[PDB]
Amino acid sequence: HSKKMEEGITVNKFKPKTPYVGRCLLNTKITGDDAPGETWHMVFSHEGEIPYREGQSVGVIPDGEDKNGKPHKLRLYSIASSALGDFGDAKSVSLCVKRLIYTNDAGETIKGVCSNFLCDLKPGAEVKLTGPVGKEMLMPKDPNATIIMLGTGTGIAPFRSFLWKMFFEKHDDYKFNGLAWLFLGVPTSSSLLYKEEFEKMKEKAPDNFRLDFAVSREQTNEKGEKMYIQTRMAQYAVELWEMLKKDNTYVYMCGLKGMEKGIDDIMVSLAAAEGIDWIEYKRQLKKAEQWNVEVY
Ligand SMILES: Cc1cc2nc3c(=O)[nH]c(=O)nc-3n(C[C@H](O)[C@H](O)[C@H](O)COP(=O)(O)OP(=O)(O)OC[C@H]3O[C@@H](n4cnc5c(N)ncnc54)[C@H](O)[C@@H]3O)c2cc1C
Ligand SMILES: Nc1ncnc2c1ncn2[C@@H]1O[C@H](COP(=O)(O)O)[C@@H](O)[C@H]1OP(=O)(O)O
Repeated sequence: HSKKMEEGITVNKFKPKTPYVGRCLLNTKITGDDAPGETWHMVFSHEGEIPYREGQSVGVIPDGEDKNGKPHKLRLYSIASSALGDFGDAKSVSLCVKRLIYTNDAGETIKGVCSNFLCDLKPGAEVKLTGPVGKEMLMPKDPNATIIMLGTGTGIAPFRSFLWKMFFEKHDDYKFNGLAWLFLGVPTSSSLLYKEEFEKMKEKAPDNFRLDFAVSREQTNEKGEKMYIQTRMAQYAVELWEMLKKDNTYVYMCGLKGMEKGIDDIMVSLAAAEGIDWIEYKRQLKKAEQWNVEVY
């Protein structure tokens, strides 16, 4: 029945009342000092106890108590590593995390709880994890699919997961031969997450992988508009629209809630030109498992 790799997935092997306790192996800042905000890539040991698949998330329970002396609520993070992991042994899990800093009502600076807990982690520290969680972002079973990936910021995470599996790994029962097209919206060049990895992939499979960046604060279109992901998509409108009409095309979107509207804004217009109501067409795609969304 499913078009996605849903068979034999694990879900919530570990729960908040009984998390798995893993350890921090590495924690590196992957954005430049220039960047507006910090994003870190961190890898934890799970010794094979968390049997996740590409596209799933884990929950993290930050250490400490809430204001009622209870344990903090879990926060969800998409896994940024493939099932084998960054070390190829299936015993680690990686996260891509933005440090959340804001000012409250009184002008006071407030640090987000889990994000600052995670970005401050030192190798050797323990971390409580739950999950795995999710079925929405699982990859398509079809190894010849056209997979379009639209992410903003940390929303690159699940796509890194997919792409490692597709392009950096050898699998007995899976060999990707379709077309993968990643669009990634970030603010600055010092914020182009995992670009070096994607450039290696592109070199390996030039015919199977397309890559486009939308560097919001550095790029403008012709009208001098800010290069958001939707802005960059428009430049390929005809192409993308054609792709959307095929049954073997799967769209995945991950990142800021905001991107979702912007993209709908472009599609409404593209479709209307062909006499199609985007709202119904999108509903049909969602039902056919071709339009997959995880924004937050
Ligand atoms: C499915 C899923 C996957 C996700 N994947 C990831 C991922 O891979 N990487 C990642 O970094 N995050 C991801 N997130 C977000 C993550 O779950 C946390 O929400 C994020 O790290 C912030 O949590 P925190 O505990 O640091 O902040 P909290 O202490 O929970 O602070 C959050 C609160 O900050 C406030 N806030 C935020 N900005 C402002 C502002 N400008 N002004 C006033 N208040 C503000 C709001 O009250 C908000 O609810 C994901 C979320 C979901 C649901
Ligand atoms: N509504 C939106 N639609 C598309 N991209 C967005 C939207 N809001 C913010 N962005 C961009 O998403 C990226 C988020 O990455 P990061 O977490 O590193 O900041 C940035 O380039 C940010 O642009 P900007 O901040 O210049 O408005």
